[PDB]
Amino acid sequence: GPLGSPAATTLPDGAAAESLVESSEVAVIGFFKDVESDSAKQFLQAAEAIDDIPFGITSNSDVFSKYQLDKDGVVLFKKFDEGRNNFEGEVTKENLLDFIKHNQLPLVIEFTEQTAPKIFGGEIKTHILLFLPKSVSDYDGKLSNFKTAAESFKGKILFIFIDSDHTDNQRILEFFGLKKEECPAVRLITLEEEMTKYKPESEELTAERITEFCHRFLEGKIKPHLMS
Repeated sequence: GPLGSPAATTLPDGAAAESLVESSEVAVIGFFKDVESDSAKQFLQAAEAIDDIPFGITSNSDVFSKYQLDKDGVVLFKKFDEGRNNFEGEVTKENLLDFIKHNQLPLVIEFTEQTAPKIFGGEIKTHILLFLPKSVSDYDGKLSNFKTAAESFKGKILFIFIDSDHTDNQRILEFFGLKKEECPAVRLITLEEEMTKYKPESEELTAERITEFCHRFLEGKIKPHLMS
């Protein structure tokens, strides 16, 4: 019965490393000298618990040199964005699963049929939504600005963008109770103790608008919900 293989892929060389990657858009590798330690085992049980993103491991000296390292440590590989995210230090199955799932996705994500489910999850997090009309033409510019702002608040909030989709996004508009007056705007969403949405108001500048919203929130401001 040709079937059944470890969720974690260990490559004693770079060549084997790239192989596992090509077999998966995004993958995370961990450097462990003595996998015999209870830590290493915990990391394994975790990688298996979640098959969302394949995990790999390495302990060869040749590998560390390639990445300019001389000590253990795990790092996540991604197509875009950072590409590599070295874990702080604490090796935990639960804490690792979160970092992986939270790092498995880009700093920003466009609203789409696939994004709908990807959002429902996250597990209590703060993310802002930006409504963009066409999006085309300003992709490079907007992206460059988004990344900058995202990196500044990386690990605290994720900036998402929504495509006007005046056609397929019809249902979405209904939920927000918006019609004809369906013009560009910025909306922020929070997650922790409840599911509350934030609607825009004043008109400033692209980044200044989004960055201004976050600041207000972290400034210990009041809850949005509606207008008083």
